[PDB]
Amino acid sequence: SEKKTYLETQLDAVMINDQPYTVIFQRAKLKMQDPLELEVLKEVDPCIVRDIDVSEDEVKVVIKPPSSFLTFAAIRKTTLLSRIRAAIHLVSKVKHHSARRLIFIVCPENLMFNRALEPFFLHVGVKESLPPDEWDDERLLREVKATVLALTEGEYRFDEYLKFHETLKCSPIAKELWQADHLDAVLAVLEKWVDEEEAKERAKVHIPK
Ligand SMILES: [Cl-]
Ligand code: NA
Repeated sequence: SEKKTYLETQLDAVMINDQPYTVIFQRAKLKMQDPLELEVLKEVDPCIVRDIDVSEDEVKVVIKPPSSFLTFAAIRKTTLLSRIRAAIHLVSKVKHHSARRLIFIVCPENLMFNRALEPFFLHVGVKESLPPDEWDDERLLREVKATVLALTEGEYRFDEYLKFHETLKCSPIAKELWQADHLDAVLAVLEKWVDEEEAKERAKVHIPK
């Protein structure tokens, strides 16, 4: 019937709407003490508006990106070269922790893109308050690898790359990406890839010869 998505499962929350994005958490299940801890969510990024309602039993976040932002599946339709550049910007955005209590969960359902293929997150956690509510660099690294493979290689869904990559049809650069030790080595693998792919696209505007 209705399976919960990776986001839903990791947040233990319900996506009740996608127009506009709306996430519903049970207050009883949160580490949140003072609802004021969630005010930081008003200050994630100037493009995407987030309205927060802390009621006696639930916390509701309503997330409204600009109407001209592109979904993950829209970027998946662009050129390989373009998708790898997008993936580089993603890895560059999450490479570090926030100093302002914000914690990032990376998956295709949680991302939208601006006109310059800059990624933005929809839902963001708050340390010790709202899931994801703790750092876990390993979890973030795996999500990023799966999300980047889903965007670039794109021969499987995010969940399948995430969950199952040791059992599926691994490609050479993909293999390099899973292999990578940390986000910087993910970024190095991508950089050699975008160079390779840029040389290929350029060859298409010269006629040898
Ligand atoms: Cl050229
Ligand atoms: Na750590």
